[PDB]
Amino acid sequence: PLTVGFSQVGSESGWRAAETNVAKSEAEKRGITLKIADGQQKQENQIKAVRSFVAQGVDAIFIAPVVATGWEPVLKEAKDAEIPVFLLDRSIDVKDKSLYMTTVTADNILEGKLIGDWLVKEVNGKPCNVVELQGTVGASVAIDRKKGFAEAIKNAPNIKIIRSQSGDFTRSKGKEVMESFIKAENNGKNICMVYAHNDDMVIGAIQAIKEAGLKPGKDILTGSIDGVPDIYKAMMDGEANASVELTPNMAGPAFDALEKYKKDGTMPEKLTLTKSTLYLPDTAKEELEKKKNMGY
Ligand SMILES: OC[C@@H](O)[C@@H]1O[C@@H](O)C(O)[C@H]1O
Repeated sequence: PLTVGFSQVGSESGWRAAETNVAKSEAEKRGITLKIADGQQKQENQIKAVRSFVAQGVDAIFIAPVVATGWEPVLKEAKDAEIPVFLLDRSIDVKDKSLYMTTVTADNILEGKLIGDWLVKEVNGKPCNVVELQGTVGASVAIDRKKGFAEAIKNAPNIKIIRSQSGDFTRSKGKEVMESFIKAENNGKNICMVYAHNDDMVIGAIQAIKEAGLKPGKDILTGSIDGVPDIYKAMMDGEANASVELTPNMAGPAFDALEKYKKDGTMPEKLTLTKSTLYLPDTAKEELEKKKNMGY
């Protein structure tokens, strides 16, 4: 029997809730005992959880690292204990890449690029002021999604990012920050598009846009990432424009790699990429139907 300790970031978004659900169902069908620690969005809580898993002598540790920095000490402890570590859905910045087995993740630069490329085509040379709702400060995915979008719009100077602040990857903070952007930009009239690093923040933004008396999806376009059910519902109501799907099944490939490793010492590739796909309202109904069956 295998026991895996998973240090989870928390439950800040519908996507992460689905990731947790899928981690559980994946573990269950594989006969793996999965212990999930909830970090409540704090790195030090995650480090404490990892230390507990090491002390307990679990067979493997999964970590969704809330931010990219500060993991060397605890990863050295896990390595000294000979407990393999698998990173899910965010990445870390360490010199010693042998401190973990693999990172299962999307290409988050690509995710940002997909939204940026879409926007360039959508506005077709016309002026477009963008407001950006970033993810958690220091999260690899926020850094990368910012970069991908920025690079995609570079040759379209008609597009300008005029506001950018973290919305903590939550609906509530996304709404709060969007409200501040709207008030700072002529009741939202000087805003063409909101780019949110996740769907949840943009769903909060959609509320703020409506409450300001504007039409989300028309007066202010939306581009975001995850493909949570509620973004497709928003698309079907005409209130959201573009979203990049992110599989909630980050745990599956990690379990695959773990099982192979425990069976005969087969090491995984250092980067295990999941597939990213842009979805627009024309496929929203079909994608929404695929979702209650994807962990949501
Ligand atoms: O890999 C994705 C990731 O780490 C992000 O965390 C969640 O907040 C969320 O919705 C999201 O896209």
